[PDB]
Amino acid sequence: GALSKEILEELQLNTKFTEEELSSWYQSFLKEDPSGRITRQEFQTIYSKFFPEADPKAYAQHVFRSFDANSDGTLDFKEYVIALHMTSAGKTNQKLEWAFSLYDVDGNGTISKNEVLEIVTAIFKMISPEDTKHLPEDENTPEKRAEKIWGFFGKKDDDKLTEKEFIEGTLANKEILRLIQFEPQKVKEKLK
Ligand SMILES: [Ca+2]
Repeated sequence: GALSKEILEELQLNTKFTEEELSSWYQSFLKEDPSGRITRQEFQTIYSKFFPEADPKAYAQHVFRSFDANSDGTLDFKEYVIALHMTSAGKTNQKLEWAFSLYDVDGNGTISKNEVLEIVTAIFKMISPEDTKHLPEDENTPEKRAEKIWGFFGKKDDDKLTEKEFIEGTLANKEILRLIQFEPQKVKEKLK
């Protein structure tokens, strides 16, 4: 029941659901997954089903990991609902702390150049083959996009990017926001 309250607590104005609606979704969730827990592979299946034009396995794995920096174990209903909101609802700039957790692949508290490339590659694979030709030349491969992000942050190859700086840059430089953007529809849309 009151798992819905803590979901609302953590999404706040990001929510697309009332407490009653979340409880309804939860009861349906329990019919299909009675433990109230979903594994990474079950989570990946949701994205595979709903992004048929793409190759969403890596993306879904990184989103799952954003909760804990762990590929093992499960998400509960709260984390599952929050995950779907992060990928698919609301405004990117209301998600910046979560975005830091997405990009900090190993969970060590800072983002490295390789981590940016890993996440940018996973997001890139969410784009349909048809759409990637609308990409600007200097943003049309994962390497180009990740290096542009790293350059906008003023970083050398072995530098570390902190949460403070990530939040600042993603707020202030709209090119950084556009390039780190992780919601597939928003990448698609801005492209078009
Ligand atoms: Ca890291």
